[PDB]
Amino acid sequence: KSPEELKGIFEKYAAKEGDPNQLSKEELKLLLQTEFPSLLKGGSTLDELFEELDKNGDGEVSFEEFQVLVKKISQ
Repeated sequence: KSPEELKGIFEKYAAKEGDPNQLSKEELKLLLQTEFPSLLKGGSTLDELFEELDKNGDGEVSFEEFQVLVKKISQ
């Protein structure tokens, strides 16, 4: 992965729902399962993770909010 690849996959997935800039809980779950099947679990539920990421509580994880996911997987 890399910022470019992450943005690419993010956008590619996102595009099927909400808006290319925003991964819905569903689209997020699809991405997560594809890219990070293990890490997505970690020690929390999809709901908890989703909430943690979408701090803004708009309904989707924006590319901005997704940086938290990037940070988590990096760490």
